[PDB]
Amino acid sequence: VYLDRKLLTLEDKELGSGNFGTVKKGYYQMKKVVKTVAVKILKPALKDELLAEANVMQQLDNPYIVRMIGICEAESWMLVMEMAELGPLNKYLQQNRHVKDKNIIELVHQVSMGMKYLEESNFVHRDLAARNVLLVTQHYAKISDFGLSKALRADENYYKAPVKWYAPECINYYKFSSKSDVWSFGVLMWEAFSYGQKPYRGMKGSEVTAMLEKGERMGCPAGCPREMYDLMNLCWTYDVENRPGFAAVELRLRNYYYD
Ligand SMILES: Cc1nn(-c2ccnc(Nc3ccc4c(c3)c(Cl)c(C)n4C)n2)cc1CN1CC(O)C1
Repeated sequence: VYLDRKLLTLEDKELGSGNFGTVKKGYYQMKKVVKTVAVKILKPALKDELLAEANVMQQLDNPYIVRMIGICEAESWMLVMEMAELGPLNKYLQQNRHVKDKNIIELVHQVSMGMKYLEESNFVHRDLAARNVLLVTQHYAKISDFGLSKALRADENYYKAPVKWYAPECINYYKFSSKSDVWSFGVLMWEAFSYGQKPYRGMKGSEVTAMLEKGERMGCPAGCPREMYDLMNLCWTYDVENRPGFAAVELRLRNYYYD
């Protein structure tokens, strides 16, 4: 959990940047072989979110969730994770048109299995999007970025407190469930089959909220398998209670994939 800083080496250069700061390729020395890692460096509000983020990742063990090596307190605080070489799913699918829909069907199904696991563990992601999926190989996808994630209380199915990936009940009533993540996964799927395209192009959050309360949804992407588009619309059920959970979505994706 707490790593030695002399057994970790970084690059000078980063991979990307947000508000938290930089993400960097690095090399952690293990019992005897080195392992290639992605390290989230921090440029005490922000410090506390990181230790929370690592806390979520600590309790999660699934092949489709990014794996955490540990935390390193040195210089700046550092979250050290298993490296997923190909990186984000959107910038990739942007830069790789040739990727056949069967590949994308496989890739988003791995996510749904990942999210199914998360639902069963009663954790809410609250940030599920193409950008926050990473690729180990072209046929191995993992869910990343648990910075906004929450462990649900044993006695409730929602946390009470990015608008384009958010379920309507998240906007109006501030409630975040696995069902609201199912909505996000809907948008994630749209992005995937649109090859990394931004959802609701050139619309402000309130225009998106307007459209949805009219019972309108995003149009089917160019060349998207038809059954997969029906799934996006079911994922985007306005009513929380008739919207499917992740087991239900994972089932369809599996069934249609071997078809
Ligand atoms: C919390 C976190 N973990 N993590 C990460 C973990 C394991 N491997 C990798 N490998 C990896 C590999 C390549 C990457 C990137 C990341 C990024 Cl970021 C970019 C822009 N490229 C090109 N990255 C990346 C993040 C932050 N980003 C929010 C999403 O856009 C990803």
